Amino acid sequence: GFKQDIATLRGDLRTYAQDIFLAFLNKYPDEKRNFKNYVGKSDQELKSMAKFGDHTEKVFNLMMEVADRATDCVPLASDASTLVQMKQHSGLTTGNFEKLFVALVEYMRASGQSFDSQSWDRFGKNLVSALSSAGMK
Ligand code: HEM
Ligand SMILES: Oc1ccc(Br)cc1Br
Repeated sequence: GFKQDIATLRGDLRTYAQDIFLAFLNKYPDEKRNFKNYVGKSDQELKSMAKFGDHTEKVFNLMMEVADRATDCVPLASDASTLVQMKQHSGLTTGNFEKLFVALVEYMRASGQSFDSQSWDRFGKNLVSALSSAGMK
């Protein structure tokens, strides 16, 4: 289930972070315009950039922290607020986050591992609602 998934993901955090972020950019290429440092670079090029490894690790680590603090896939309002107020998130809307979770859920279903993809879908939906309540457009 959801808690075990956090353990699986945290166990190989960088690899899963890179794979999910790439699944997201592959599914939604226009989203890459938010990441100027990664434009025009192949997957192997990105995986060779310490900047890409560091960014994806730290993003995914915070996502696992938020997931771990949730109760039955309902995140803390304060975690949503952190995400809304981050300067690096200026201009984004709930749609960007919904697309991330669409790609995340799709990745999990295609992986062949036993992720609880329905719980991650619900966690994403609850997090998006929390992001809107905390003021995200
Ligand atoms: C649960 C979802 C998310 C979490 C937990 C999260 C967390 C973070 C964290 C911790 C950072 C700082 C990482 C660093 O040091 O570079 C960051 C930066 C950033 N995030 Fe998010 N993020 C999420 C979703 C998104 C989405 C959906 C987008 C846009 C599609 C986005 C766009 C960005 C950008 C543009 C930066 C700055 C990149 C940079 O400075 O190099 N994030 N995010
Ligand atoms: O910028 C990102 C890095 C890692 C992940 Br997983 C998702 C996003 Br959006």
